[PDB]
Formats: sequence, structure tokens, C-alpha cells
Amino acid sequence: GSFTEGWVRFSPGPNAAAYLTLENPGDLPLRLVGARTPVAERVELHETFMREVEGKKVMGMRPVPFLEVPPKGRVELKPGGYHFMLLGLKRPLKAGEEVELDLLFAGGKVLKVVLPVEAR
Ligand SMILES: [Cu+]
Repeated sequence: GSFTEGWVRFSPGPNAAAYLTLENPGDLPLRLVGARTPVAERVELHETFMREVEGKKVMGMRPVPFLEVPPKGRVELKPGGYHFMLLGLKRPLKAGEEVELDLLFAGGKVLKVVLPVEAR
């Protein structure tokens, strides 16, 4: 509580990406394995990283099976790394809009967030 928040990324095209702050209020660990949203057909769960090829340093991205958050702790889907990919959007979405995410937590759980959309 503070921020604790996120934003969905601008795109008028077929796909987008989403960044957000995961926080665990429980005494047991939470584990984010999936998601949902009213502005996609697929969600996918991704990482992002720095990488070397030929001694020349670039960035890259991959899908991943889940994220972990320890009890009383927090971890963001940060723009310098982990994020959802949203594909098959239902608003062509843009700076100053408004979007839900649903976050599928391991063993019978879910969290809902509401995020703004940003040209970020
Ligand atoms: Cu991605």
C-alpha cells in the first residue's frame, strides 16, 4: 500500500504489454502463474533482460512459467524486466485510458487490479 500500482502500455496495434506492483499481505507465499484482462485474447507471462552477442550488449525477452512473491513482501512486474504481454486487444489503447488486470495465483486464488494506460 503506497504504489502498489501499475500501468498498461500504449498500442493501437494487435498487441501490448503490462507492468504492475505485486504485494503479498499473507503469511504464506503467493505465486502468479497466469492473468486475464478485458483488453486481450491472449495474455502471456514474460521476463526481460540484458544479453551479450559478439561482445555487443543488447536486450531480450522470453515467456516464463510463473513469478513468486514471499509473505509480507513485494515484487513488481517492472519495465526493466518481468511483465505480461497482452495480444488481441479489445480497446486500441492509449495514453490516459483505464484497464483491469486479473492475476491468477497458485491454488484457488486471484487478485484484481485497475491500472491506467500510458505511452511508456
Ligand atoms: Cu513481452
